[PDB]
Amino acid sequence: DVFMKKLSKDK
Repeated sequence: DVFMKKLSKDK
């Protein structure tokens, strides 16, 4: 998963 994906995952 991309950074933008992880960004949503971290939320």
